[PDB]
Amino acid sequence: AYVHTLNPEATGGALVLVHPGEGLALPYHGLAPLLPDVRLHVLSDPRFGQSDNRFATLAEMATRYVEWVRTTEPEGPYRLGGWSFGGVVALEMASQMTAHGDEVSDLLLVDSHNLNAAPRTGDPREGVRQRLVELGVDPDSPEGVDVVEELLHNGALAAQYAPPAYRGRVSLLVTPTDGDRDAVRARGWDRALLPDLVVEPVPGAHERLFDEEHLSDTADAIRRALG
Ligand SMILES: *P(=O)(O)[C@@H](c1ccc(O)cc1)N1C[C@H](NC(=O)[C@H](N)c2ccc(O)cc2)C1=O
Ligand SMILES: [Ca+2]
Ligand SMILES: [Ca+2]
Repeated sequence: AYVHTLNPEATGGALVLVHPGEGLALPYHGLAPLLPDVRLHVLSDPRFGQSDNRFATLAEMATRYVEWVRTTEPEGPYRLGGWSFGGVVALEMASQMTAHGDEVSDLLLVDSHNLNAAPRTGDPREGVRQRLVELGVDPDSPEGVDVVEELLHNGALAAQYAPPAYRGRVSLLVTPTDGDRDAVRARGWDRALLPDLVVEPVPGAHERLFDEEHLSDTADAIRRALG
Protein backbone atom coordinates (compact mmCIF):
# COMPACT_ATOMS: atom_id res chain seq x y z
CA ALA A 1 0.00 0.00 0.00
CA TYR A 2 2.78 2.39 1.03
CA VAL A 3 5.84 0.22 0.26
CA HIS A 4 6.58 0.01 -3.48
CA THR A 5 9.40 -2.03 -5.02
CA LEU A 6 11.05 -1.01 -8.30
CA ASN A 7 13.24 -3.44 -10.27
CA PRO A 8 11.84 -6.29 -8.12
CA GLU A 9 13.62 -8.99 -10.19
CA ALA A 10 17.03 -7.34 -9.80
CA THR A 11 19.93 -9.39 -8.41
CA GLY A 12 22.47 -6.62 -7.87
CA GLY A 13 21.42 -5.52 -4.37
CA ALA A 14 18.67 -3.61 -2.56
CA LEU A 15 18.21 0.00 -1.47
CA VAL A 16 15.51 1.35 0.86
CA LEU A 17 14.51 5.00 0.24
CA VAL A 18 12.23 6.93 2.59
CA HIS A 19 10.01 9.72 1.18
CA PRO A 20 11.13 13.34 1.60
CA GLY A 21 9.15 15.97 3.55
CA GLU A 22 6.27 16.12 1.06
CA GLY A 23 5.38 12.56 2.03
CA LEU A 24 5.40 10.61 -1.24
CA ALA A 25 8.09 8.33 -2.64
CA LEU A 26 7.05 9.12 -6.23
CA PRO A 27 10.21 11.17 -6.98
CA TYR A 28 12.29 8.02 -6.53
CA HIS A 29 10.52 6.15 -9.36
CA GLY A 30 12.71 7.84 -11.96
CA LEU A 31 15.75 6.10 -10.41
CA ALA A 32 14.67 2.62 -11.57
CA PRO A 33 16.14 2.72 -15.13
CA LEU A 34 19.32 4.36 -13.78
CA LEU A 35 19.83 1.65 -11.10
CA PRO A 36 18.19 -1.18 -13.03
CA ASP A 37 19.95 -3.92 -11.10
CA VAL A 38 19.10 -2.63 -7.62
CA ARG A 39 15.78 -3.52 -6.01
CA LEU A 40 14.46 -0.16 -4.77
CA HIS A 41 12.01 -0.27 -1.86
CA VAL A 42 10.42 3.19 -1.66
CA LEU A 43 8.32 4.17 1.35
CA SER A 44 5.56 6.79 1.43
CA ASP A 45 3.95 8.33 4.51
CA PRO A 46 0.90 6.18 5.38
CA ARG A 47 -0.71 9.25 7.01
CA PHE A 48 -0.45 11.42 3.88
CA GLY A 49 -3.68 13.31 3.43
CA GLN A 50 -4.96 12.50 6.93
CA SER A 51 -5.33 15.01 9.75
CA ASP A 52 -5.63 12.40 12.52
CA ASN A 53 -3.55 9.50 13.81
CA ARG A 54 -0.32 11.31 12.97
CA PHE A 55 3.01 10.08 14.29
CA ALA A 56 3.91 11.64 17.64
CA THR A 57 7.67 11.36 17.07
CA LEU A 58 10.12 10.71 14.28
CA ALA A 59 11.29 7.58 16.14
CA GLU A 60 7.78 6.08 15.98
CA MET A 61 7.64 6.67 12.21
CA ALA A 62 11.07 5.06 11.85
CA THR A 63 9.96 2.05 13.90
CA ARG A 64 6.95 1.44 11.68
CA TYR A 65 9.13 1.75 8.59
CA VAL A 66 11.69 -0.71 10.01
CA GLU A 67 8.88 -3.24 10.41
CA TRP A 68 7.98 -2.69 6.74
CA VAL A 69 11.60 -3.07 5.63
CA ARG A 70 12.00 -6.31 7.59
CA THR A 71 8.89 -7.72 5.94
CA THR A 72 10.15 -6.73 2.49
CA GLU A 73 13.84 -7.70 2.92
CA PRO A 74 13.96 -10.21 5.81
CA GLU A 75 17.77 -10.57 5.54
CA GLY A 76 20.48 -7.94 5.69
CA PRO A 77 22.82 -6.34 5.15
CA TYR A 78 20.66 -3.26 4.72
CA ARG A 79 21.20 -0.08 2.74
CA LEU A 80 18.92 2.75 3.86
CA GLY A 81 18.52 6.32 2.76
CA GLY A 82 16.35 9.18 1.73
CA TRP A 83 16.16 12.63 0.23
CA SER A 84 15.97 15.50 2.73
CA PHE A 85 13.57 14.52 5.56
CA GLY A 86 13.64 10.90 4.37
CA GLY A 87 17.36 10.74 5.06
CA VAL A 88 16.82 11.79 8.66
CA VAL A 89 14.22 9.07 9.03
CA ALA A 90 16.64 6.60 7.47
CA LEU A 91 19.24 7.60 10.06
CA GLU A 92 16.90 6.77 12.94
CA MET A 93 15.95 3.52 11.20
CA ALA A 94 19.58 2.57 10.80
CA SER A 95 20.21 3.39 14.44
CA GLN A 96 17.31 1.23 15.59
CA MET A 97 18.19 -1.60 13.26
CA THR A 98 21.84 -1.61 14.26
CA ALA A 99 20.91 -1.71 17.95
CA HIS A 100 18.75 -4.78 17.30
CA GLY A 101 21.71 -6.57 15.71
CA ASP A 102 20.91 -6.02 12.04
CA GLU A 103 23.76 -5.10 9.73
CA VAL A 104 23.34 -1.74 7.97
CA SER A 105 26.15 -1.44 5.43
CA ASP A 106 25.11 1.94 4.00
CA LEU A 107 23.16 5.00 5.11
CA LEU A 108 22.42 7.44 2.28
CA LEU A 109 21.58 11.05 3.18
CA VAL A 110 20.66 12.94 -0.01
CA ASP A 111 21.08 16.60 0.98
CA SER A 112 19.48 15.96 4.37
CA HIS A 113 19.50 18.65 7.04
CA ASN A 114 19.25 18.33 10.83
CA LEU A 115 16.56 20.91 11.61
CA ASN A 116 16.85 20.15 15.33
CA ALA A 117 19.98 22.35 15.23
CA ALA A 118 18.21 25.22 13.40
CA PRO A 119 16.75 28.50 14.67
CA ARG A 120 13.02 29.17 14.49
CA THR A 121 12.52 31.41 11.46
CA GLY A 122 8.97 32.66 11.01
CA ASP A 123 5.47 31.21 11.01
CA PRO A 124 5.88 27.56 9.97
CA ARG A 125 2.80 27.30 7.77
CA GLU A 126 3.44 30.65 6.10
CA GLY A 127 6.94 29.47 5.28
CA VAL A 128 5.73 26.20 3.78
CA ARG A 129 3.11 28.01 1.69
CA GLN A 130 5.62 30.57 0.41
CA ARG A 131 8.10 27.87 -0.56
CA LEU A 132 5.41 25.86 -2.38
CA VAL A 133 4.34 28.97 -4.30
CA GLU A 134 7.95 29.54 -5.35
CA LEU A 135 8.01 25.91 -6.56
CA GLY A 136 4.89 26.38 -8.68
CA VAL A 137 2.53 24.47 -6.37
CA ASP A 138 -0.88 25.95 -5.53
CA PRO A 139 -1.11 25.84 -1.73
CA ASP A 140 -4.93 26.10 -1.61
CA SER A 141 -5.69 23.41 -4.18
CA PRO A 142 -6.62 20.04 -2.63
CA GLU A 143 -3.23 18.53 -3.43
CA GLY A 144 -1.65 21.69 -2.06
CA VAL A 145 -3.56 21.33 1.20
CA ASP A 146 -2.31 17.78 1.69
CA VAL A 147 1.26 18.77 0.84
CA VAL A 148 1.20 21.80 3.18
CA GLU A 149 0.00 19.64 6.08
CA GLU A 150 2.57 16.94 5.27
CA LEU A 151 5.46 19.40 5.15
CA LEU A 152 4.27 20.97 8.40
CA HIS A 153 4.03 17.71 10.34
CA ASN A 154 7.26 16.19 8.99
CA GLY A 155 9.16 19.42 9.54
CA ALA A 156 7.98 19.53 13.14
CA LEU A 157 8.95 15.87 13.71
CA ALA A 158 12.39 16.60 12.26
CA ALA A 159 12.86 19.72 14.36
CA GLN A 160 11.92 17.72 17.48
CA TYR A 161 14.30 14.86 16.65
CA ALA A 162 17.76 15.18 18.20
CA PRO A 163 19.86 12.78 16.07
CA PRO A 164 22.02 10.18 17.82
CA ALA A 165 25.58 9.38 16.96
CA TYR A 166 25.72 6.67 14.29
CA ARG A 167 28.87 4.62 13.74
CA GLY A 168 28.03 2.85 10.48
CA ARG A 169 29.08 4.03 7.05
CA VAL A 170 27.21 7.18 5.99
CA SER A 171 27.21 8.91 2.61
CA LEU A 172 26.03 12.53 2.63
CA LEU A 173 25.29 13.89 -0.86
CA VAL A 174 25.46 17.69 -0.85
CA THR A 175 24.46 20.30 -3.41
CA PRO A 176 27.20 22.73 -4.62
CA THR A 177 25.92 25.58 -2.45
CA ASP A 178 28.44 25.98 0.40
CA GLY A 179 31.79 27.19 -0.93
CA ASP A 180 34.18 27.73 1.97
CA ARG A 181 31.38 26.70 4.37
CA ASP A 182 31.82 23.18 5.72
CA ALA A 183 29.15 21.10 3.98
CA VAL A 184 28.65 18.73 6.91
CA ARG A 185 28.32 21.42 9.58
CA ALA A 186 26.21 23.65 7.33
CA ARG A 187 23.52 20.90 7.30
CA GLY A 188 23.50 20.67 11.09
CA TRP A 189 25.65 17.54 11.34
CA ASP A 190 29.11 17.03 12.80
CA ARG A 191 31.75 14.28 12.87
CA ALA A 192 30.99 13.40 16.48
CA LEU A 193 27.54 12.39 15.26
CA LEU A 194 28.77 10.92 11.95
CA PRO A 195 32.35 9.69 12.39
CA ASP A 196 32.42 7.36 9.34
CA LEU A 197 31.14 9.87 6.78
CA VAL A 198 31.91 10.38 3.10
CA VAL A 199 30.70 13.62 1.48
CA GLU A 200 29.67 13.26 -2.18
CA PRO A 201 28.88 16.32 -4.32
CA VAL A 202 25.72 16.17 -6.40
CA PRO A 203 24.83 18.93 -8.88
CA GLY A 204 21.64 20.94 -8.85
CA ALA A 205 19.35 22.57 -6.34
CA HIS A 206 17.93 20.84 -3.27
CA GLU A 207 14.45 20.83 -4.81
CA ARG A 208 15.39 19.63 -8.30
CA LEU A 209 17.65 16.65 -7.55
CA PHE A 210 15.07 14.15 -8.83
CA ASP A 211 13.92 16.11 -11.86
CA GLU A 212 14.35 14.22 -15.13
CA GLU A 213 17.19 16.60 -16.06
CA HIS A 214 19.08 15.83 -12.84
CA LEU A 215 18.18 12.18 -12.21
CA SER A 216 21.22 10.80 -14.05
CA ASP A 217 23.72 12.91 -12.08
CA THR A 218 21.92 12.10 -8.82
CA ALA A 219 21.92 8.41 -9.64
CA ASP A 220 25.65 8.60 -10.39
CA ALA A 221 26.24 10.21 -6.99
CA ILE A 222 24.17 7.46 -5.35
CA ARG A 223 26.04 4.71 -7.22
CA ARG A 224 29.41 6.16 -6.23
CA ALA A 225 28.35 6.53 -2.60
CA LEU A 226 27.24 2.91 -2.47
CA GLY A 227 30.37 1.52 -4.16
P1 LIG B 1 13.16 18.10 2.89
O1 LIG B 1 12.29 16.89 3.01
O2 LIG B 1 12.89 18.89 1.65
C1 LIG B 1 13.33 19.05 4.42
C2 LIG B 1 14.11 20.24 4.20
C3 LIG B 1 13.99 21.10 3.12
C4 LIG B 1 14.80 22.23 2.98
C5 LIG B 1 15.75 22.52 3.95
O3 LIG B 1 16.54 23.62 3.84
C6 LIG B 1 15.89 21.68 5.02
C7 LIG B 1 15.07 20.55 5.13
N1 LIG B 1 11.97 19.31 4.87
C8 LIG B 1 10.68 19.76 4.20
C9 LIG B 1 10.09 19.57 5.63
N2 LIG B 1 9.41 20.73 6.23
C10 LIG B 1 10.04 21.86 6.53
O4 LIG B 1 11.25 22.01 6.35
C11 LIG B 1 9.19 22.99 7.17
N3 LIG B 1 9.83 24.24 6.71
C12 LIG B 1 9.11 22.97 8.59
C13 LIG B 1 10.26 22.83 9.37
C14 LIG B 1 10.19 22.81 10.80
C15 LIG B 1 8.94 22.92 11.41
O5 LIG B 1 8.87 22.90 12.75
C16 LIG B 1 7.78 23.06 10.64
C17 LIG B 1 7.87 23.08 9.22
C18 LIG B 1 11.39 19.15 6.07
O6 LIG B 1 11.87 18.72 7.17
CA1 LIG C 1 0.17 29.70 11.34
CA1 LIG D 1 25.92 13.35 -16.10
